Amino acid sequence: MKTSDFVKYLQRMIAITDTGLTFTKDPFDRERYEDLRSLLSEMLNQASDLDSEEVAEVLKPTSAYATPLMDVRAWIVEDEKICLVRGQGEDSWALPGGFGEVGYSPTENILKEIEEETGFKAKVERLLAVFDTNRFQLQSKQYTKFVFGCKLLDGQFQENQEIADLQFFAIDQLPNLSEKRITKEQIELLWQVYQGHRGQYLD
Amino acid sequence: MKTSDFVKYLQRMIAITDTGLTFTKDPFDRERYEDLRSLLSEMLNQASDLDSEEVAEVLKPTSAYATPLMDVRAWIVEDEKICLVRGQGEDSWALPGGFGEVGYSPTENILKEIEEETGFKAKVERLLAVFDTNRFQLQSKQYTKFVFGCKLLDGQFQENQEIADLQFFAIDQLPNLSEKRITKEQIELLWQVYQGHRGQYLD
Repeated sequence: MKTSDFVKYLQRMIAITDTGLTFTKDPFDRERYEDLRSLLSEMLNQASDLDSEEVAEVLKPTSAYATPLMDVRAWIVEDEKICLVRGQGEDSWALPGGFGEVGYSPTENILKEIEEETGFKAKVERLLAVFDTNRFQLQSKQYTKFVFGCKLLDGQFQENQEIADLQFFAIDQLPNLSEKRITKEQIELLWQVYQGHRGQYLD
Repeated sequence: MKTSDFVKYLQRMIAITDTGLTFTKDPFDRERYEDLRSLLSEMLNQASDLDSEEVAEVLKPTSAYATPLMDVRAWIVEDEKICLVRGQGEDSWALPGGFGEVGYSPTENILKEIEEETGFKAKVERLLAVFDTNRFQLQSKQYTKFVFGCKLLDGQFQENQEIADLQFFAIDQLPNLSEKRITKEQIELLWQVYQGHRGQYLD
């Protein structure tokens, strides 16, 4: 593909993205258009010919099948209490995290989720568990739920469009849990792994 | 622009656009994402030598939720040699495994694939690594590649419709690898984790 054809596609996509940035009324759509606009701008700066044979060989294999969905969670313990967050408009609590996003590794995914939800930079210590939601919180979609032990670094919690509150809870004083995201049984297993009283948990 | 960066940009923009289609509640935002997906499809056609079937395979929506996909692999060592399999119609070798199927847990998935491919029942001993395919073997889809250390139990290898051959190889006498499934660098890393020279590998 020639540079001029690449520029054509990029400019057409930028037009649509800019329209989204002007007209959308939804903050989560706005975030997506901001992400797209940033990527497209970088791409335009880098516009060049592309080796279409090389592109095809990097893309292969092209066939893909549905798998369980990636979910990432952070296990953060301070003063023997666990960090839980409560979503906007929700009355239940869960470990920070959410869907794994394409374009980020497993550890980068949890760090991205921690920063966006909690307002803190963080470090990943270890993977504590890989849970199957079919075992612990059966739902219409199946997830592979990675739970990483993490430490918070610099930052500050700020209520935002995703998260209404962030608090630390003793395991014998847990609040109402969002079961589809984390259960008391999972928290108890995680505490055992965290304290080195059993090995990494795998479903 | 580098080929690898083009593929990562495309992969990411497909994921964002698909997330917009699933989550937006406004018909004009829906149309914007649809128009973006049409442009991504046109750009991919022009940027790559993929045939029409292959292009459709890349663009076929795999899921309503765009996340990295599951791939599972088995690390089986006997007499200090590593089990590799060669698929029917293929000249190269990989660790047993494949994509994670919905309806099975991560360990159940690897045990199922070990039995189907190698003819053996097995035990999962530990998780050795979770690799990001975007790092080690970039391809159209991003996978979280779980590599489980496993021990074979009862059974027998028989050539079947999926697998042409199964052999054990010394760490320093590896055959030609199916790199989109496993690389020499990954095998070397895995050997170090397996031998306890370093901890679990996580991207």
